[PDB]
Amino acid sequence: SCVWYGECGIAYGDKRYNCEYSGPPKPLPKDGYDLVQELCPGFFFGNVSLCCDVRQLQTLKDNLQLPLQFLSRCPSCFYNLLNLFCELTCSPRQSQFLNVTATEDYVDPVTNQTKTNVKELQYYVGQSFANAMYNACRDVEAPSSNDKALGLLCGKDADACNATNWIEYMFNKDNGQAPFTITPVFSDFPVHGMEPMNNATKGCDESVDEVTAPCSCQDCSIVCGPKPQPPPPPAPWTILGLDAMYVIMWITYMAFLLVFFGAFCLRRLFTRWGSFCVRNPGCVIFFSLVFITACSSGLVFVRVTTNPVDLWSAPSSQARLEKEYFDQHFGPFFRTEQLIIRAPLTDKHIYQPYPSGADVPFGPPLDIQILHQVLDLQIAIENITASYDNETVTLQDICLAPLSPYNTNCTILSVLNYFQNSHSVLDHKKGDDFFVYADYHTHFLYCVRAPASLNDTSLLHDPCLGTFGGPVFPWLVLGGYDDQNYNNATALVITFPVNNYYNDTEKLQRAQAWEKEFINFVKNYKNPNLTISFTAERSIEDELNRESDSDVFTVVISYAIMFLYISLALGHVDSKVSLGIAGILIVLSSVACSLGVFSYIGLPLTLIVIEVIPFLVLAVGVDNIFILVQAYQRDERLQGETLDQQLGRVLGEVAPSMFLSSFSETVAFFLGALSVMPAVHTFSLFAGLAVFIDFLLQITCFVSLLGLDIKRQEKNRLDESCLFRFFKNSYSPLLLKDWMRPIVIAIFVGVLSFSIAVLNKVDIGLDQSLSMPDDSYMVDYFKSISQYLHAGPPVYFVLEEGHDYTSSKGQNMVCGGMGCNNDSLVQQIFNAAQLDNYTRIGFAPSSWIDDYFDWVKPQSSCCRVDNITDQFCNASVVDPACVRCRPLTPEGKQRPQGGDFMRFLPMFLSDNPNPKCGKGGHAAYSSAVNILLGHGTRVGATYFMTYHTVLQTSADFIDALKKARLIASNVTETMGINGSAYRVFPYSVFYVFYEQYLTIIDDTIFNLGVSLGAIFLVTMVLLGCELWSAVIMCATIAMVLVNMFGVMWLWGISLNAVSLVNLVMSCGISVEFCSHITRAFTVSMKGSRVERAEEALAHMGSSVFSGITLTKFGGIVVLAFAKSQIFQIFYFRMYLAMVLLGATHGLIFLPVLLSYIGPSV
Ligand SMILES: CC[C@H](C)n1ncn(-c2ccc(N3CCN(c4ccc(OC[C@H]5CO[C@](Cn6cncn6)(c6ccc(Cl)cc6Cl)O5)cc4)CC3)c(Br)c2)c1=O
Ligand SMILES: *[C@@H]1O[C@H](CO)[C@@H](O[C@@H]2O[C@H](CO)[C@@H](O)[C@H](O[C@H]3O[C@H](CO)[C@@H](O)[C@H](O)[C@@H]3O)[C@H]2NC(C)=O)[C@H](O)[C@H]1NC(C)=O
Ligand SMILES: *[C@@H]1O[C@H](CO)[C@@H](O[C@@H]2O[C@H](CO)[C@@H](O)[C@H](O)[C@H]2NC(C)=O)[C@H](O)[C@H]1NC(C)=O
Ligand SMILES: *[C@@H]1O[C@H](CO)[C@@H](O)[C@H](O)[C@H]1NC(C)=O
Ligand SMILES: *[C@@H]1O[C@H](CO)[C@@H](O)[C@H](O)[C@H]1NC(C)=O
Ligand SMILES: *[C@@H]1O[C@H](CO)[C@@H](O)[C@H](O)[C@H]1NC(C)=O
Ligand SMILES: *[C@@H]1O[C@H](CO)[C@@H](O)[C@H](O)[C@H]1NC(C)=O
Ligand SMILES: *[C@@H]1O[C@H](CO)[C@@H](O)[C@H](O)[C@H]1NC(C)=O
Ligand SMILES: *[C@@H]1O[C@H](CO)[C@@H](O)[C@H](O)[C@H]1NC(C)=O
Ligand SMILES: *[C@@H]1O[C@H](CO)[C@@H](O)[C@H](O)[C@H]1NC(C)=O
Ligand SMILES: *[C@@H]1O[C@H](CO)[C@@H](O)[C@H](O)[C@H]1NC(C)=O
Repeated sequence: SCVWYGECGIAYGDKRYNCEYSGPPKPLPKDGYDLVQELCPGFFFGNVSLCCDVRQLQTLKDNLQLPLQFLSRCPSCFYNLLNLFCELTCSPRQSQFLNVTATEDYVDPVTNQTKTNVKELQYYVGQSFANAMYNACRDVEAPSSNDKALGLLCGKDADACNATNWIEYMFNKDNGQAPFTITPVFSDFPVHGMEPMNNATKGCDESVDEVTAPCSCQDCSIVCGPKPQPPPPPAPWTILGLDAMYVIMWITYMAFLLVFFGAFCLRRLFTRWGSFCVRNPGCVIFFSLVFITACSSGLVFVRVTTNPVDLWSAPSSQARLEKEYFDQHFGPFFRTEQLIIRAPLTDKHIYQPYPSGADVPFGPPLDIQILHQVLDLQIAIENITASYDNETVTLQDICLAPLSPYNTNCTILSVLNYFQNSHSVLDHKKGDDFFVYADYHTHFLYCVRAPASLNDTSLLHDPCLGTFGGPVFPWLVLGGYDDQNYNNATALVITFPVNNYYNDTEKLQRAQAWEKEFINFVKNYKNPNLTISFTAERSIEDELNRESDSDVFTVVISYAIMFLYISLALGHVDSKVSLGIAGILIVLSSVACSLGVFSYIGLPLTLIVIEVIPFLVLAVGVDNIFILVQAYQRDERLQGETLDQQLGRVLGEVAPSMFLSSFSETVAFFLGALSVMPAVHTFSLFAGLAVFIDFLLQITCFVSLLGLDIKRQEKNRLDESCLFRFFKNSYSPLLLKDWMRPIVIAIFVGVLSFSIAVLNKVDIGLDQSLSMPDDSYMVDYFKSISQYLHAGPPVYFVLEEGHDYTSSKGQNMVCGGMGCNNDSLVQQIFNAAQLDNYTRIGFAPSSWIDDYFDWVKPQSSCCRVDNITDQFCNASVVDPACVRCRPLTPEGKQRPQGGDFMRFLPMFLSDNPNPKCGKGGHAAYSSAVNILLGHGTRVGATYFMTYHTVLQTSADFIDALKKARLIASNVTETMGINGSAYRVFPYSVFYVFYEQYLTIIDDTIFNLGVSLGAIFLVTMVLLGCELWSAVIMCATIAMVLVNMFGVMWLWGISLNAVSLVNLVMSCGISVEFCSHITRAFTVSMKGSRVERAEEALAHMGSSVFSGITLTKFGGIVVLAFAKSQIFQIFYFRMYLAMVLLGATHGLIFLPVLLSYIGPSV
């Protein structure tokens, strides 16, 4: 039996009384079921006769509105007090825990029948129920603050208000919700024929249903595990120099015993060529120019060069295989247009809130006297137009709108997009001139805790959601905050996203035409308030083509010195001048011809090779000239033979040595063109063919016109073993004495023992910020970005077509929370989020599959399907005769299983954010999931957008890649797929530019090793016999490039593809200093090997040393007027540490080994 019923007259305003009626319960109306099912679901079962009507519940839901405004966070905490009020409104047990003390009469103006108001009663309640409620609801965090939600509802300090006094305060009429006081009796036992309410409860740790998730420990920190820390650092410093400083000690012992050991076919085939070349040098010169000019006229047909940024991965590589999934499926990745704002002039600020005292410091840049000027600049940038094809272009035609056909507010991720980018909304001062209750400070403080919630709970009714319909995040907007709270902000971030659409080409430069005006405006700007830095994602590329056009003058003068040196260095007033200039025209045309061939073939000429190859072909091609003509000058003419037979003899002498040096490295490059890195793949083709066609040109063109020079010097008019043989005959023998031969082997094995030591500390990855001019705005940006932001580039985890999404497991593989499996996708993203320094992934996954379930949840009151045609009624329409989507049934409260799931899905995808509902799907998930029509319906690819931490250096990017791929493959195998039909590969903007660095250490051990293996093989073909003649070459070519790895560390040079092409250069140029001494050693008619080497030194070695000084003096001219930094950091020190380290181990070290293990016939 119940105590009262109905609604008696007014106490004051809207607050009414109840009417006394101590009889049987009343069968509820049919239309009242929709309220009682939502409010008191623990009563609607079996018989429906309770002691309430619809009007009590109608006013009662209005009475407890503010508890729903505060206690919407944890549903279980609200559920406990909801159980209390249900029992107070219409329990059938009201005769058991209620005793009415005061009763008043009442007169009705309408019906005139004398009724009875309910004045005052006693509520017998369980004490343990209050304790359970308090223990479950003590730690509920209030919105826009770090205090308790009870504090606003206790009417006092939150820490001192107990369960008991708070329930008294809730029952009190002073607060302004309850009509009159309800006197409680806090007991746990039957006292004098009463049965107090001890109805069952559930604490905030425990859920009431499956769909109701356990209240996450931001508001109930009773039972959640601590922030875990499984970074185990592995152990370095094991093999430092234990096998370096104690391996050379055996060298200083084996080489020390020698200190104590004292105690006792082709000439016939080149002479015959050289004969014909000298007999008729009229036609053979004509057959050179025609063949060149024919093969060097195809360049003008193509001459194409590739300068996008993505030229650093092969189009069949895995990176671009992943990237080219985004042309058909869900479009491109959007560019950014970042613009960082900060103010050093403005000082700190302190805010003091009104009702409670919890002062909060605001940083410099977010004060109103700055924010007006920030908004001025903000609105000024959207008033920027450019011209394409002589038509105007504005921002709205290029920037994306996440929901486009409804409205076309362009997207801006400014902080002022919390304030909807307006002036009048800023200064909503609520209150009198004396004090202010609510301002932009508290609104800003509320709008950072929940960026999706439209209607703010403050005095204001300002939407927090962005102007473009999408939630502006606190991640992408603020900078230099102390990692949790955003009130200490010191840098504003402005972002203008814009489309790409790769399959189109006519509307990309359309956008770049705007972006140049964007830069042109932001550069030409003056402001004493604040300092700015900016970045367009075209401007990462523009600075390369700006900076690269600043070292044309430095280097043409570098080649001029090499052009002048060839004149001076031939002879001993009748020196060889003209043929030096002719010899330049050979190599300068040879390299042009080699580019002209492959131009017609169709391979694009990169910016790497264009300056690297004219060093190579010159530095190799001229060393043919310096050896040949000096070998001619060191020969004397015989008694009975003319110049023809002389040149044939000396050609047959020298040329078979030279043929090896040409044909070895040439073939070494074309058998080192099998790597797939497209900077080194495109180099070796040119590097091989240029020197190939060069060597085929000196044998044709150069030697034929030497006779003309001898004819010219026979006439003794213009257009003797004296120069170095005096020097080398004095310099040579002191090396090969017993006095110095242990020293120069001990030092130059010591440097190998030094170079083998620090190979562990070989530096990997190019630094991004060491490729810019120092005076640029970009270097200022790369200083800023590493200093302020906490959320770098986004990453997408794309799951391909093939997965179910209908059956339970279909959900459970991608499911997240609400009583679900702990090995799912978004769960594993969420587990890796806290371990940001371990695995470089910043923050929450923010998926659609969980939000969709909240949208299709029966208590949403969001979606309404039409009664007759199944058309989607809008959430903000009057709703006259269209019905709920999911029938409000306990079996129906679960997530959908059949095709109704995918039947309801497109209506979610076509929903704008309405105030009565949540955000919907079409705001931020319109491009998220692909729909496919056929076999009913089907769903395509899904991606879960999350953000990486701030990344600054080369180590960070590759560290992010490895662990992103680890996470993907970890969940792939755990997900339990049949075959390799679909993966969960990650994607970002930069996973093409840093895939090659993942496998740089593998392919170089292939590439240089195979090139080195080519030097082993072809010399066996060229030298015929003598294995030990080729092994000693292979050893010295190995030992020079390990010292090249040594000098990488010694200066601090990275191991990028830009350095790898100039590293494989060493394999091609070091053989030049090795063959011309080895052939000279293997054929020499002396018995004893000691004096045999001096022949090889004095006859060939001097002319080799004469051919290093041009590149030696071509080095000094680079640094003497060095302008750029990228050219100075790789392409200076590599050449210097290649010439001065190759020539050292070539013509000083090697003869000493030839005096030790010198073979003979
Ligand atoms: C976040 C990732 C981000 C996207 N990212 N990461 C790495 N990179 C990147 C991309 C490309 C590059 N490159 C690599 C090669 N760079 C380079 C550096 C020096 C370098 O020598 C300077 C050369 C040359 O020609 C000239 C001038 N010229 C004249 N006509 C055409 N050009 C030149 C000079 C002498 C002679 Cl005889 C002939 C020439 Cl053609 O000056 C030539 C090229 C040029 C720049 C770099 Br470094 C980094 C990025 O963009
Ligand atoms: C970063 O933001 C936090 C937000 O809490 C700042 O902490 C607050 O610092 C200011 C200055 O002290 C105050 O608002 C407040 O400190 C006050 O707390 C005591 C409590 O009894 C009070 O008596 C004093 O008036 C004192 O000023 C801090 N707030 C809290 C909740 O602790 C923090 O200082 C900011 N960081 C920096 C570097 O400024
Ligand atoms: C985004 O679009 C909404 C409308 O869908 C804009 O709201 C109104 O815009 C008009 C100007 O078109 C202005 O009077 C106000 O800004 C809004 N009206 C009212 C009554 O307040 C909104 O301005 C758009 N956002 C931006 C940044 O332009
Ligand atoms: C900026 O807006 C003002 C007012 O609408 C207008 O006079 C001016 O022409 C605009 N600027 C440009 C570059 O179009
Ligand atoms: C360019 O556009 C302007 C105005 O839109 C017009 O007057 C002019 O004739 C155009 N010029 C050309 C070459 O199309
Ligand atoms: C926000 O909620 C309050 C609660 O009373 C209401 O007055 C106001 O109209 C709501 N705002 C909007 C924009 O509907
Ligand atoms: C910012 O500069 C403007 C220039 O008109 C000036 O009016 C304003 O006082 C400056 N701000 C501050 C905080 O001094
Ligand atoms: C997931 O939960 C089950 C049941 O509690 C447990 O056996 C399993 O170890 C959990 N998974 C992981 C990865 O710990
Ligand atoms: C992890 O990195 C963050 C940078 O966002 C830093 O604040 C924090 O100190 C790091 N964690 C540890 C344990 O050092
Ligand atoms: C809601 O639906 C009605 C149906 O006529 C439509 O007029 C209105 O534009 C819709 N609102 C939104 C925000 O899509
Ligand atoms: C919905 O349709 C059914 C049958 O088509 C009908 O009985 C019912 O009255 C309709 N509901 C409304 C609100 O018109």
